[PDB]
Amino acid sequence: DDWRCARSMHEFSLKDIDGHMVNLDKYRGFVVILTNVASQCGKTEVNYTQLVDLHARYAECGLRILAVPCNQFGKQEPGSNEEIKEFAAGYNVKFDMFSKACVNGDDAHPLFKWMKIQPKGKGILGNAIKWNFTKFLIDKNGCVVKRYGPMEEPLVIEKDLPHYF
Repeated sequence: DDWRCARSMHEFSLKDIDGHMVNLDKYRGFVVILTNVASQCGKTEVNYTQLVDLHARYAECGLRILAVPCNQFGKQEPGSNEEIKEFAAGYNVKFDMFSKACVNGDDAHPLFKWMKIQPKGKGILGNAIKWNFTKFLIDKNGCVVKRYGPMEEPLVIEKDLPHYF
C-alpha cells in the first residue's frame, strides 16, 4: 500500500455512503468527475444542481460523478453519512455518493494523496485541496487530466468532456 507508485485511480478502493467498500476499477472505461462535497458551503446548491444536471445529460456518454463528503473546510459537512445521504437525495442525486473522508493532511485517503501529486492534479501555491467542491476530471484509464478550483462551477468542466468520451 504505497499510493505514490499508483498510476491510476482504478488502483484504489473507497467506502461508499452506505459503508460498502467500492473498488474503483469499476469506472474503467468511464469519464469520472471526482469532487469533495459539503452541505453548508455557499456554493453547495450551485454545485449540487449542476452535478445532477451534468449527470442527467452525460451519463449515457459514460460520465460518472463521485462525491466524497469532507469536513476539513470550515466544518461545513458536520452531518453523519446517513444525514449526508438524505441531503443528497433532496437534490435528486443519482450519481455515486461515498463516505465522509479526509482529503488533506496525514489522514487523507490514499486516493486523494495520489490525486494531488498528479501532473494535471497539481495545484498553484501548493498541491493541497483549498476548499470544498474541488473537482478532478479523470479519463477512462483512471488518470487525472484536469483539476478545477472551488470557485469554478461544474458546467465549466462540460466543455472539456467531449475530448475524453
